[PDB]
Amino acid sequence: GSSGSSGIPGPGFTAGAQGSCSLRCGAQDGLCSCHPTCSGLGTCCEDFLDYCLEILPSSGSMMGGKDFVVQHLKWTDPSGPSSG
Repeated sequence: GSSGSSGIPGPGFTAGAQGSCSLRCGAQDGLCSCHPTCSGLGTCCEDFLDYCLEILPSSGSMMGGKDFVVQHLKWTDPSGPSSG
C-alpha cells in the first residue's frame, strides 16, 4: 500500500574529448572501450584496434561448417471483369 516517487538527480561531471587506448588495450569506458569485449558490445575506440590490433586472444580456425541456399518465385492468375 504505497507508491511514492523517489528521485536522486546527480551532478554533471563533464569530461570532454576522451577515449583513447594508447596505454590501455584492456579497459572499459563509456565513450569507448579498450577491452576485447567491445566487439560484443560495440564501444570499441577509433584508435582501439590501431593501438590494440593484436591484443585479442588466439583465433582458432575451422570448427564446424554450415551453408544455406534457397530461391523460388511464382505467381499466376488472370482475371476477367465485366459490367451490366
